Formats: sequence, structure tokens, C-alpha cells
Amino acid sequence: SQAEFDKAAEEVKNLKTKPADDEMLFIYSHYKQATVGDINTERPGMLDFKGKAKWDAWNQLKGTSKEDAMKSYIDKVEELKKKYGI
Repeated sequence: SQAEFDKAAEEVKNLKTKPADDEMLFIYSHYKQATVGDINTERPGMLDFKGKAKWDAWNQLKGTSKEDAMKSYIDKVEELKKKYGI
């Protein structure tokens, strides 16, 4: 499924329009989970809410498998492929 992932990623890059927050967060969230693994970084600070946003979201995926990670990832990508167009 790796390649399909490598494709969904590459694919996503062409989402014709800026998506909804939750959407972005999720893409990021699962990606990080699909390639890095369970979070292993210190939470942002100051007024870096965009960061903190993304951080928590990945945080919200502890335990998940790279398999699930990637899977869900690509599915969603597909979901957006329809939703915005390439």
C-alpha cells in the first residue's frame, strides 16, 4: 500500500483548492502517523496555535498503525479528490 500512499501524497499536492481546517489537520495527522509513527516531539509553545493545532491532531492518533494510518490517509485523499478536483 506504500506506493498508493506515495501516490496519495503526491496526488494530494494538486488539490485545486484550500480545504477545511479539520481536513488539513487530518491529512497531516495521519501522514505523520503513516510515516513517522506515534508522535515523538515536544508540543509547540507561545502563540504557535497552528503548530499546536497540528501537534494535538497527530497526538490524537497515538497507537494507530502505519497500515491504518496510510490506509485512512489515502481514502481521505480520495475523498478530497472528488470534493475539490485535480
